[PDB]
Amino acid sequence: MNYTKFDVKNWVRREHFEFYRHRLPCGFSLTSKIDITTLKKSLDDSAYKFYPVMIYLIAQAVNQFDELRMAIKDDELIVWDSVDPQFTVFHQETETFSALSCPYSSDIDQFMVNYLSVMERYKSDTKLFPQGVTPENHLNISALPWVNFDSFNFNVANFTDYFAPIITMAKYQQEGDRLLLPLSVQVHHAVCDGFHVARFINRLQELCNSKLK
Amino acid sequence: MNYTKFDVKNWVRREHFEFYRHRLPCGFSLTSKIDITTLKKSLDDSAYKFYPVMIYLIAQAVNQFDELRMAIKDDELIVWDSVDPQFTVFHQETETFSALSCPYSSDIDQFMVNYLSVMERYKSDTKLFPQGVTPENHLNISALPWVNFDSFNFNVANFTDYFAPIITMAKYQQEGDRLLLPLSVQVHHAVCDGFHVARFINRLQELCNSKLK
Amino acid sequence: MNYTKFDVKNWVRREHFEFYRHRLPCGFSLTSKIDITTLKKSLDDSAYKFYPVMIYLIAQAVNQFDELRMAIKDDELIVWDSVDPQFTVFHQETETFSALSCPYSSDIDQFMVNYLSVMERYKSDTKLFPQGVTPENHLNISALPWVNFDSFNFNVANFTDYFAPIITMAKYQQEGDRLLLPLSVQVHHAVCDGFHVARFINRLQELCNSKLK
Ligand SMILES: O=C(N[C@H](CO)[C@H](O)c1ccc([N+](=O)[O-])cc1)C(Cl)Cl
Ligand SMILES: O=C(N[C@H](CO)[C@H](O)c1ccc([N+](=O)[O-])cc1)C(Cl)Cl
Ligand SMILES: O=C(N[C@H](CO)[C@H](O)c1ccc([N+](=O)[O-])cc1)C(Cl)Cl
Ligand SMILES: [Co+2]
Ligand SMILES: [Co+2]
Ligand SMILES: [Co+2]
Ligand SMILES: [Co+2]
Ligand SMILES: [Co+2]
Ligand SMILES: [Co+2]
Repeated sequence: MNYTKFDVKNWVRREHFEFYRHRLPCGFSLTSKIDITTLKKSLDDSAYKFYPVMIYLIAQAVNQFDELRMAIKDDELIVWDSVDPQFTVFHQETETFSALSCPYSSDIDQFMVNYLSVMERYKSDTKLFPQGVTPENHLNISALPWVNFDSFNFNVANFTDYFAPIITMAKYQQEGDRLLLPLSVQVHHAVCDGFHVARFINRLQELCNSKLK
Repeated sequence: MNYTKFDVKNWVRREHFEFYRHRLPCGFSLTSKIDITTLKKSLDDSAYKFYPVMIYLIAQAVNQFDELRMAIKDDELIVWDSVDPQFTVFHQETETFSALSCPYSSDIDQFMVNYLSVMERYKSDTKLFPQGVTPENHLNISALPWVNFDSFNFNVANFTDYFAPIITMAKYQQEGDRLLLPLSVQVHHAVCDGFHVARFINRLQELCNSKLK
Repeated sequence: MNYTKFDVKNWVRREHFEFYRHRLPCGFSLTSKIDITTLKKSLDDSAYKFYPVMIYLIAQAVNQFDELRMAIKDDELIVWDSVDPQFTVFHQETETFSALSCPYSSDIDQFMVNYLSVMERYKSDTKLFPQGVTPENHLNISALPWVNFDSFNFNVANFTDYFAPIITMAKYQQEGDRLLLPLSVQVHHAVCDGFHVARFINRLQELCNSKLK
């Protein structure tokens, strides 16, 4: 299979996992600003577009840390070998959105081909899920390109055992010499502590500051 | 009546509405900064005060978009022809607040008269709801003038079917050449997507940048 | 005992207390930036370290306002004479955290001795609660020193009657001439209004701007 059953009995976080899963169930969200000044220049020197690149980079960073790819399957804790991005697409015509997913690839060029191909095929489909069921091994990404925000939070009436991270980006803005992008990350505390979120964000910032290929 | 039953069967969002109402019930909040540099000058050239003007402008913008005036009445989805602001008033003497409402009017001067008249009559009343029941066709506005914030979120134990937007403003602050006001908007995802919130905020920013009358 | 039963029948907030406790149960969070430019200089001129000092100052400010030290005990509303900080400690070795508490003292030097002594004794203990049960009269403080944030919120599946404030700080950052620290405060609306939170934050800012001793 594409997942491994995680060894909960010998995990250093086993007490935290039961505590935040069942004793005091909770998740948290944080919004931080990533510096995309360097990424903007890399983009300027290429034919890639902003949204797909951010999807790629967020998926790449998630795909590096196990704690962001956990799930309960058959009542057991597993880690997906890899997760694919599920992202939102806006339809100008109806002013509604759809969620699509495409296979992740560590090759940026192959990722771009997967993306354009899904986009090609469902750009006109207004169902909420044009592809049908969401793949179990997913991460959620969404964008609000029309407004800048300093904070974002989802208030969900039930999030029991749902461990996939939720990432939302706003419109970026010029903050003196820098171009900053607000990014909100929302996770379940059973699998992620503040350290793990900070580590994901720091790694995404480094990827934004590195060559695309 | 002062509302119309909305046509859910032919709505482009009908799948989203059932999905966020019953399958995955959720709302979200976002905080963004509005530039009130121009409004401050308009205020300086007038006798209007800041709080009542912001109430007016927020109500005016809500009153322009249907998705911000939805409600369930008799198990059906309706749109109010118009909504009146319900806002908080602080009592210095007891250090407690009350919530009041007054009729909205597209005439700023008539709005100011409605406001001062409600204020006149209940400035000393410390009940939480001095007027008695809140009008069904309302929007909630509150202000925290004592502190600036970058984020605000309400954690509500039950928000089933409550679709009126919740707007909270903080103390404004000087951010170089500009005067910025933090404004938090919290909505139910069954009736509002990120696009609709961004559109409300963009429209409020334009109103702040326009003549009062 | 170390608490007093509060007089609910004659409280100016009695209607608000029942309303937010049982009619519309809710809490809120806000994140604001404290200016720690002066505190940094006081720290520079001393041997105290940042984390313990912030713990001290947050506890000192909480200990001044009754509404931040409320609890339900034996079905009655009480006010603790004083509360002790419960704070998080990160273990680099396992990349996990523990929560510890130590007695509050209005003498900064005695507080530092209590802190170092608890730290000495449990620095290697990876249990979530090395000391065993959390003291009932507590406040929660946590820190995310690895990342700066503009917002933070806990999404808790059940917060019935839990009135102790939750305070989270991020990594501080230089914002022109100032050093700012993001601080998130999350409270239950039955005991705290926006005014009370703003008053706590304003008082903490003054303490940060004053001599340590
Ligand atoms: O609602 C969805 N996505 C939103 C898009 O803004 C977000 O990414 C999200 C995902 C899961 C979620 N949850 O599970 O509570 C809430 C929001 C997909 Cl399920 Cl369609
Ligand atoms: O509590 C109220 N208002 C607060 C004021 O800060 C806010 O505007 C609000 C409104 C509704 C709400 N809700 O329905 O969950 C929560 C907060 C009115 Cl009901 Cl009194
Ligand atoms: O979880 C805890 N603390 C976190 C630390 O980030 C936070 O301070 C907190 C405290 C209580 C809480 N609650 O009661 O819902 C949630 C988070 C202590 Cl119970 Cl271990
Ligand atoms: Co259990
Ligand atoms: Co791998
Ligand atoms: Co249904
Ligand atoms: Co109209
Ligand atoms: Co009751
Ligand atoms: Co005292």
